[PDB]
Amino acid sequence: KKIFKPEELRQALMPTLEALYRQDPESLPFRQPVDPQLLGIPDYFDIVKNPMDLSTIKRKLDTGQYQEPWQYVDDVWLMFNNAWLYNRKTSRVYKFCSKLAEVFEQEIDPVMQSLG
Ligand SMILES: COc1cc(C(C)=O)ccc1N
Repeated sequence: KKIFKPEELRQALMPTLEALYRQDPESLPFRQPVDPQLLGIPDYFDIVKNPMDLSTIKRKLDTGQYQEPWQYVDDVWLMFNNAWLYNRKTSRVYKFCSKLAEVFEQEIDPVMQSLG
């Protein structure tokens, strides 16, 4: 069972996260946590039980919170699935989510092969 050093796991996975952040405009609604109070959407946490966003993923990747690569992958998919569950299919958020998911799959596949 391969053990992962925290800084090596971060270096391996960081380019996949940077690829998401580089999408403009598609990363913009994902760069900060959904704040239902600021946005006036009190139903949000009734639907999204486990919020996730790029800034939280980055913080976790920077602070040794992912012991194995699949935990990072799970958080990326959680972010996407939250947005695809809460938002209209033709909404900006949903369409932007789909672009990020396209980019992510391209980026994570060879990385996971090299890790393993
Ligand atoms: C309230 O609409 C939003 C929903 C979302 C997500 C990610 O679901 C993000 C930013 C918004 N402004």
